[PDB]
Amino acid sequence: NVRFDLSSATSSSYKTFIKNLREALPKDGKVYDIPVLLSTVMDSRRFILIDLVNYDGQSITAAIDVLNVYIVAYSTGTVSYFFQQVPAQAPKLLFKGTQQRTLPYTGNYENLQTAAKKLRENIELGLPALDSAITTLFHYNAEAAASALLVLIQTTSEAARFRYIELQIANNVGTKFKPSQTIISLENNWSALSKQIQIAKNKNGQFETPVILIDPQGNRVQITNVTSNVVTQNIQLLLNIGAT
Ligand SMILES: *[C@@H]1O[C@H](CO)[C@@H](O[C@@H]2O[C@H](CO)[C@@H](O[C@@H]3O[C@H](CO[C@H]4O[C@H](CO)[C@@H](O)[C@H](O)[C@@H]4O)[C@@H](O)[C@H](O[C@H]4O[C@H](CO)[C@@H](O)[C@H](O)[C@@H]4O)[C@@H]3O[C@@H]3OC[C@@H](O)[C@H](O)[C@H]3O)[C@H](O)[C@H]2NC(C)=O)[C@H](O)[C@H]1NC(C)=O
Repeated sequence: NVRFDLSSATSSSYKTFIKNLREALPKDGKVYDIPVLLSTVMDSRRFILIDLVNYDGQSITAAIDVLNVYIVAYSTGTVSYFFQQVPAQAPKLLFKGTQQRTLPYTGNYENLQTAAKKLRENIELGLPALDSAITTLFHYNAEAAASALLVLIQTTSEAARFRYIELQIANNVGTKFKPSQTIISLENNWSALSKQIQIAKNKNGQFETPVILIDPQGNRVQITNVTSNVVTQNIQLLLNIGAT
């Protein structure tokens, strides 16, 4: 499995991990030089596994749906935990031999924030936060897990989707930070950006519908075509148009 360990964590090793995560996903080609995910795939190739290891050498394995980069489940090696409403074939295909449990929420941000009783902007990221999240999930506690899963998802799925997010985390190897509204805006608009970039291919680079983001200085900005920085040097994976 593609693996990230905290014992050797550096900015460079984290970037290498995210590159390897991206590379492990099958692609349906590129649009404006950005890889597009598959629309559908056979069950035997539907999931990839990633290992995350804390400072104390304790590992969890997260299962990711290759069609959308969603984490669907994780395992401690002996017990596994599945989100509500994951693809129906996931339990049969993943972590066979473990004791399989269901988490009391779906993996969407609305439901995770409700379960955590706090917002993404209230929850620290950075590699020390990843260490704590791994520990919380390895020693599963129902009250603490949603916040830990929010850390895990943003540090894997969202970093894979956006270079900007990857770099913010890579810049916090020994420190912690709470994500800005710039980060939150990218996460919220991944599907919308994916849709518009694929539409734009048949419209001379023009979006059908604008996407509103927050720039690093906190300004509202309107994205209307593929010449914008978010398209040319940020987004790294597109959700297939079939799923938008
Ligand atoms: C495809 O899309 C691009 C858009 O990415 C099309 O071009 C770009 O359009 C944007 C939006 O209109 C434009 O940005 C704005 O520029 C205004 C002018 O800025 C110049 O002049 C002022 C003085 O008048 C100077 O202060 C500047 O330094 C600069 O020389 C600017 O006033 C706008 O800012 C206002 O809004 C922001 C909030 O978003 C506030 O913060 C400001 O106080 C103002 O109220 C705006 O500037 C952008 O602001 C957000 C920042 O994140 C950006 O970095 C900053 O640019 C771009 O100038 C324009 N880009 C180019 C290269 O032309 C493009 O035509 C289209 N391409 C196609 C169709 O092929």
